[PDB]
Amino acid sequence: KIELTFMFRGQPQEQTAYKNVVKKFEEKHPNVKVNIVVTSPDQYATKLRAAIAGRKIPDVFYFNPGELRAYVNSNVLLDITKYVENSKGVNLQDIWEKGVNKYRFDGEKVGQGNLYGLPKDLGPFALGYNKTMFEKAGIPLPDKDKPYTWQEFIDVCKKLTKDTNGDGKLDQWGTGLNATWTLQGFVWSNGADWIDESKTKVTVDDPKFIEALQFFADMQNKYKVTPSIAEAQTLDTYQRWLRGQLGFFPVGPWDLAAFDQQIKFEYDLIPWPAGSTGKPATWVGSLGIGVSSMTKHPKEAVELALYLSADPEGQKALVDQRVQLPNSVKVAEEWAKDPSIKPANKQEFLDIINDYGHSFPTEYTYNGEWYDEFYRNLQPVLDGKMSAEEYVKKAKPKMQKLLDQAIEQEKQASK
Ligand SMILES: OC[C@@H]1O[C@@H](OC[C@@H]2O[C@@H](OC[C@@H]3O[C@@H](OC[C@@H]4O[C@@H](O)[C@H](O)[C@H]4O)[C@H](O)[C@H]3O)[C@H](O)[C@H]2O)[C@H](O)[C@H]1O
Ligand SMILES: [Ca+2]
Repeated sequence: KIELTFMFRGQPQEQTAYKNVVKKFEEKHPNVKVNIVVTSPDQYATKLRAAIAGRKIPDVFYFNPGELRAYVNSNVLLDITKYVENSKGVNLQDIWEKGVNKYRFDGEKVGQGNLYGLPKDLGPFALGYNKTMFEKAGIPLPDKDKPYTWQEFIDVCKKLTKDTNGDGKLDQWGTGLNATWTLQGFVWSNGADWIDESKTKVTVDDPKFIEALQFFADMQNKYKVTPSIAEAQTLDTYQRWLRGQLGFFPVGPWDLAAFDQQIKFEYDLIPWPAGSTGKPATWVGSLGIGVSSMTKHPKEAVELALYLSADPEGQKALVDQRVQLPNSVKVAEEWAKDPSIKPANKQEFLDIINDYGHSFPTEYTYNGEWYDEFYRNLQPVLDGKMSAEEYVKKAKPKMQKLLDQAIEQEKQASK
């Protein structure tokens, strides 16, 4: 009798997993029908923005924690606090506190007060290595606790870069990192950030930031421990990792199902190499599951959001289908200890959540345009056509203008 629209995003294996779990929800609530709108991750923001602009908002949807305040200000997200309190069987205190608090807002600050969404997951972005390749090369395995230095990391990456079939041409590389998702840990571990502590000033022109960015670009262009520009164009580094051509590549929990299907070599997780702080760093991701402020069926919509985020049966299905780690802290701790489930050091995911994972800088700002500007024109640096020092000096005032505007627009939208 009652229809809900659920909008979300995912890689192919995520789409399959959530479609399955939505069917499980529909089996449990035979009166509720769920209509699915799903996109690829890169197409999502545009589609959701269009839907909000038209005020034709899906009943339940994924959203970016960095938009929480903006969404509250424009009355996009329903206050779901009472629906959550009033539903027996769920105790949000069993869920990662860092996850739940990203979607609390008390009228002035994020992290406390009323619930405007539920955490899809936490998404620690670990470093993986190809154990098969190491062992075939006779290189000592990485330590599971002690981070490589940047020099040590390049040194092993060079040893792994070789012509393995003796035809004259390199066919195996140390790594092939995507700056969009892996530059953060190098910047952070080098004691830098995109913005200052107050989150109001752009700081990409910090010598430590420049050093990190230049080191990143140098992996491809100077140290030559990656496929060439043209080789990455031919087949991207994610695909080359799947095919066993790369010694190191990141791993998120959402990758696990895809890796189960496609990766034939043995791989495991380690800390990221550490810069000047000697402490590894990476990001912990998250998406919120929100309910439309204008939903005609708030009780059921929240029941869907709860089934995906906190319900032990919905959660067990998602974890079983290998697209995320348990939202329940206890289930997660037990999961990590089970040696029948690989990677062997999946504990690293929890260490990231608990110890050395950070949030994306845009989670602290009212919108992310200032940060999108940094990446928009980054490619000449990565391709060795422009120095990191020259780019950040050019980008900084453009980023700063956009960040100032976000700060002002917050002031005007919250009145
Ligand atoms: O190209 C290969 C692909 O890229 C790498 O993954 C990067 C992206 O992760 C996938 O999405 C996973 C979701 O994102 C996580 O949150 C990250 C950010 O944190 C918040 O600030 C933002 O809202 C959110 O964007 C979340 O925990 C997780 O569900 C996406 O498909 C990839 O583009 C990997 O190397 C490989 O999968
Ligand atoms: Ca060869």
